[PDB]
Amino acid sequence: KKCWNGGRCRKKCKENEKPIGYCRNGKKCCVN
Repeated sequence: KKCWNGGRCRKKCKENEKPIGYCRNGKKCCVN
């Protein structure tokens, strides 16, 4: 369930990161 374009998984999107994909307990893949 790894993210894309080097993004990460969080209920929020890292500094200036766009919400994408899906992840556990609500957390999604925010692709930077």
